[PDB]
Amino acid sequence: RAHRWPQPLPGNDRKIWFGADYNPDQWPEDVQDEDIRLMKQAGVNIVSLAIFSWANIETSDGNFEFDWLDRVIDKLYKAGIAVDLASATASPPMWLTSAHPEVLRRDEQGHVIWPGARQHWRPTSPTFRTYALRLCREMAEHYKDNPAIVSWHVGNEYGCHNYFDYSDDAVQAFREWCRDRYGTIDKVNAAWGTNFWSQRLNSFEEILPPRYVGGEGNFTNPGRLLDFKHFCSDALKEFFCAERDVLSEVTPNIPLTTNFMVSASQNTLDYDDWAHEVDFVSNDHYFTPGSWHIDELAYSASLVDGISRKKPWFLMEQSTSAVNWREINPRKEPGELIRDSMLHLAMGADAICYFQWRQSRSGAEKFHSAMLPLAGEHSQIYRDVCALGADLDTLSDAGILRSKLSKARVAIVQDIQSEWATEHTATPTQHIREWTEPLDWFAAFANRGVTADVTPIHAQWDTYDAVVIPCVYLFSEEMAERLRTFVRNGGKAFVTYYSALADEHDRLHTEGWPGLIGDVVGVRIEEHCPLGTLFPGMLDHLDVSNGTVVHDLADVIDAIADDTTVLATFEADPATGMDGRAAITVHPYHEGGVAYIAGKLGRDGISQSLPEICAALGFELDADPRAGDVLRVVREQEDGAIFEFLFNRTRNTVTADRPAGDMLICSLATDSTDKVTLEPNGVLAFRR
Amino acid sequence: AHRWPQPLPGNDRKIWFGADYNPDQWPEDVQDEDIRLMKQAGVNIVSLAIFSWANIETSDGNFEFDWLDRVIDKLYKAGIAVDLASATASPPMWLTSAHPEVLRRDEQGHVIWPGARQHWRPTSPTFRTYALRLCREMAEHYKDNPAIVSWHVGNEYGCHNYFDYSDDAVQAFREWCRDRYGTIDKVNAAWGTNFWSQRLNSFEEILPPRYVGGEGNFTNPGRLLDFKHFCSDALKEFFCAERDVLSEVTPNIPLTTNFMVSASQNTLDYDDWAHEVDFVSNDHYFTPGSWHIDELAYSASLVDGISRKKPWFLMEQSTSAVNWREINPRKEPGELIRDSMLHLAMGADAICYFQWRQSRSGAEKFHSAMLPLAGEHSQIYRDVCALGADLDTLSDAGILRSKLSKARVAIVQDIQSEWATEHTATPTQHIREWTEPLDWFAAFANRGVTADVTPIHAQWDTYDAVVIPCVYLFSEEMAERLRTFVRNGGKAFVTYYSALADEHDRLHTEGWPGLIGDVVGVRIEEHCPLGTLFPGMLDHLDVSNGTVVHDLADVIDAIADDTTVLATFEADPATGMDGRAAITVHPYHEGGVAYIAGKLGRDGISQSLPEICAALGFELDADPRAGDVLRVVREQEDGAIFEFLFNRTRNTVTADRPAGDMLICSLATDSTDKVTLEPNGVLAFRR
Ligand SMILES: OC[C@H]1O[C@@H](O)[C@H](O)[C@@H](O)[C@H]1O
Ligand SMILES: OC[C@H]1O[C@@H](O)[C@H](O)[C@@H](O)[C@H]1O
Ligand SMILES: [Zn+2]
Repeated sequence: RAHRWPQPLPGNDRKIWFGADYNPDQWPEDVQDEDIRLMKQAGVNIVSLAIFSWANIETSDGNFEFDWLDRVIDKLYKAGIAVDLASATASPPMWLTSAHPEVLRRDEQGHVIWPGARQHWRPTSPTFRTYALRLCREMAEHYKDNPAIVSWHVGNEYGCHNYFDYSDDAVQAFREWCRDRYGTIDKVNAAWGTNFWSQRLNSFEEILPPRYVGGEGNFTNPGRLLDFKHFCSDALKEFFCAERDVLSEVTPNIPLTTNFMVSASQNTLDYDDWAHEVDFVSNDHYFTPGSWHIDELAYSASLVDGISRKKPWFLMEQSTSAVNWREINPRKEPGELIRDSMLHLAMGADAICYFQWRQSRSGAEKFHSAMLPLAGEHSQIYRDVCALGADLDTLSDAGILRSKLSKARVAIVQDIQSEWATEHTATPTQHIREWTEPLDWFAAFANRGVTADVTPIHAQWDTYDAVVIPCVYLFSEEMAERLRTFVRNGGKAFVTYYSALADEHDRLHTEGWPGLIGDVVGVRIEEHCPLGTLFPGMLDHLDVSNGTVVHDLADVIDAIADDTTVLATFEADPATGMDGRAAITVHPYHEGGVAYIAGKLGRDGISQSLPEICAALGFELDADPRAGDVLRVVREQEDGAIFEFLFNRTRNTVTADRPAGDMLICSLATDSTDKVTLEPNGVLAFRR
Repeated sequence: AHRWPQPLPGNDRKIWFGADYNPDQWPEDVQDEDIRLMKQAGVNIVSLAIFSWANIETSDGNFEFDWLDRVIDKLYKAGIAVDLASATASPPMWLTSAHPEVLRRDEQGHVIWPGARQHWRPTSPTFRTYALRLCREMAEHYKDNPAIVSWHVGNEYGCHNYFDYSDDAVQAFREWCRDRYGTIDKVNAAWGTNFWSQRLNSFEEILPPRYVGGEGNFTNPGRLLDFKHFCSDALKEFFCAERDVLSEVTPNIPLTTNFMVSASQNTLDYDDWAHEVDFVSNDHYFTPGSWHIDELAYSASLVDGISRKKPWFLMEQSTSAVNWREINPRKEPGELIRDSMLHLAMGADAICYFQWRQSRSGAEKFHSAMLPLAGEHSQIYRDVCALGADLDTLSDAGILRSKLSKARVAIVQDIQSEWATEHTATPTQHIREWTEPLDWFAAFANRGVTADVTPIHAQWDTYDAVVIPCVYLFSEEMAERLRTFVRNGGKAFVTYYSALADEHDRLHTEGWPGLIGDVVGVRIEEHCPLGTLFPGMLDHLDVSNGTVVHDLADVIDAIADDTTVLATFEADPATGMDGRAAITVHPYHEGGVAYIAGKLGRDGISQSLPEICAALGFELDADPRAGDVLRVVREQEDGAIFEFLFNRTRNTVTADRPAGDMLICSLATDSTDKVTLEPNGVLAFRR
């Protein structure tokens, strides 16, 4: 679609948007003036409202009431505050689920999903779609050409709860999805391997979604499962498009977005694909507690930018402190509030918003942090939040808008479909999923002072000096060609275990692994060597000769090309048949460029190997560990203005080479004329 | 309205001592040996027919009493009283087969089938009909039979069937809400149903909290709280109906039902049920390991608490192993007698076991009894006979109707707060209310102080000191009670996770503790949960006095000017916790408030207690030995004092001898100077 960013309200300029989900309909209206006074003081200029306000709008069937929403929207507009307005179709009222219990989702075992939480609806319910499009229309009509509304928030995190439906509506939809994608039943049969275990289909009507097949010790069809995960994503996407189609039909000036859930571990929605149906990309992200906090946020924001194809994106949600939804919910430390928002910013967001504005007293999210805590305006959270708005106006005025995150030296390929494939319960080990490997390489590259671009698989990683292929389990013929070309012409590639095992339908490649691509990699593998502690005396690690250690899984490399060089070998009990086998290799292919990594090494084993491997490939690398102490993230204007952010990645005070330019921002950090000083959780930004 | 069961025609008053008794599982030719062996053991009551429904109403509407008459006659002739059940605990196969609509449904709509017990819907009109009929039939048939000294109505209501989601549950829960709230808006307002489009147009839209999709999903916290309240109230209404039918036909016979008070029990509101029984009776089974002693003393204290210090009846406990855990350990030598003495010392006037004769078959076949499968030549039967003897001695020494003395400190227990801390969207699933009171009780025991565990509506505000441990719900009134208690000179220990929400689970605003910050002197803007969920997570916080907080800590932002800080957190500065306040004490008029800003554990509390108490002005022996023996004291109106001493340790201990006559000793040695207890020993004196 074409890129349409939300624009300012009639009269004032373009700013970094800074706001929050806002839910006045959970408080007495008399609170709305205080809300707005405190927003202004904070630097807040947009809020998103009505996201789950369905049952306070269509108060009963066919009956729409807009007064309370009309009143508060008026107060916000008069205050200079924009409205990112929802469809309010995210979750239905009790009256509707009562009259039509047929809209309720069904899990793999046919359990009914009742109301009492949210999103208890079947994505492909014809009835739910009807009520829903009606509300979308009603809303669009009523706020047509109301000028406070600068954009639409259609629904809410589609599929967060209702990805997997197994109801009769879903059965019907998965059938037709399969007909539309495969054409003939023979082709479905051939993609799924249905001659195995007498699963062969006589017709499209015989096809079932992968409902319960009896638990542990039972193994559902993997190809059918892969496709079903694909269908689920597309079913929700289709629903979204029908809703957006209705909203811009009535108010075509207003750009539409929906809020994604990009994080290192998200493993449902195919968001690179969804991104093709939004005027701008916006994301919800919540910090991962502990050591992974920083690298995993950077990773996710980088990825978002990747899906955005380096266009500006909108951080719709993140948290000021604790979430509510983990089994343990830690608070943020001093500085992390500001520093996290800065990271999202540095990775290309032109907007920064939280869930939520005012902490709820009751309901299931009552313990989720907000900008204004229950403790009230005399709280450290609110003080930090005010500081943030202030820094975001500063950045706006220095002119950062619409600058793009710069092109890294190395692309790290992330691939959701591979993630799905690696999820089957009959793989060589359940201890290996695709999602962790890209994250480790990103963390490892941060350790050596190189900030990578996380890039989805259909993006242009083949225009980078180097790419990481980390457990890209599905390799199609085309994917194989793309990598072969990238390497022929001087590309340098890092390829790992669990890469290129199967075609795109989860049919394993023959003649040895990596499949399709073995000529380029220079390595041949006849089987895996999974490792663990399931049973007493099991082989549970493999030492590597460079002083690292592999866990969970290793490849058994049988032969290498004559021009393949071994950098590292496994060191083990000879009887294991792994002693002296190749663990890390590098192999020339024309002008490039391939290192193969035959096991899971983790952030730190990757990171400790990285120097010897980069040297072998001709990738310049700082070999000093200090090099990773600060993470440097850069945005570039076409006019040549450069915004460089520095972040302490460690738990001790650090000193960095000061960039040239003007200091725009500082949190837990000290500028000097020579060198720059950051405390833990501290951030700096300069314009050059 | 306290009615204790009385002796049979002719007998004197004795500590009751018996067991569940189930002759309907054996050939009648075994009964004379049962009774014989009972007499040798000192047994003077049995409870029978508790699950004998299918052997009484053998088929629909057919009631048969001959076997029960025969055995009750042998028992009567032998001098053994009968605590007779309604036998309505669990229905026959013919009933559930004819009427499968009585069957419970779990949150996912699963039928709960027969094959175990208590598979019934609490609010099944059909089942209620059958049960109340049987109740009547029993009552009719044993009207004015002098063998029957009491009624055992049903059995452990809600042990299995607390949570029903059937249509009967759906309907009753509506009506329960209609009645508790009046108008649908008061509901909407209690539950915060404007969040996530939950707002209700009517009562007919209210549903019980059935499955909303497992992990990653979060049901309405107020609706869940109230549903837990409802589940307890539904079973209670049912019990009252059963007892009403019984006491109407035989009004002279006192009625009870058996509770399951233990540290971690978390369903029935028992303090609330205690209002519908003629005497309070409890089932308790030991917690294996270290916690064996303190967790029994705590549970028994709490039952007395619920009884408002009136005598209570230990209906069930075990001689050795239970059957129902994943590992079922046996009791060690001495624990059988010592355990019964702990319950006695905490105010019980009856001591009975599950069960009399170990079963050869059925699901409880490996559950221990008084007469083991090994037979009469067993260590368990030998100890039982000794216990029987000890209890006759104590009856003769005049212990009956003595009350447990008023301790210096009350420890507040609150089932409704436990229900609240159970919701899956709290700061951490690692914190529940129940553990904390238990830690403080154990902690005082470590310092030679025996506390009274008290439910929230009991009179803790008449003690020198009260403990408020994870009392997450504070109503306005609760807040006023505490304020008054401290103003008028009471001293209070308050912890983290206290006073977060009103009674509807709605968070207090303006900072925590809510409502009560004027009295506590501390202001908290958010929590700092700790754990190991993810690598590098903050998983503990040292405290400056040498203890350690785990699981959860409060972030104390400000303290009142007259607040004194006793200990601070010590952390990595980047955490924003280093040097923060961890234990504080604060004057409020004539009391009296110490704040403990995290989970310390038994040992952390115990190690801090001296300093806290000194600052509060509560005398405390600073020596660790002080907790080597637990002293529990019962007092007669006439001035008689019964003092029991118990070894809490695993090595021999020596204590000051009480004055008076020595009544009982197990694994212990009276001397004229000082007393000697072995591991697991108990001693008793009258003074
Ligand atoms: O952390 C909680 C938040 O998670 C967001 O992704 C969701 O869209 C918000 O409504 C809120 O639920
Ligand atoms: O410990 C085993 C016992 O548990 C009791 O609570 C129950 O009422 C008895 O019948 C038996 O099941
Ligand atoms: Zn089920």
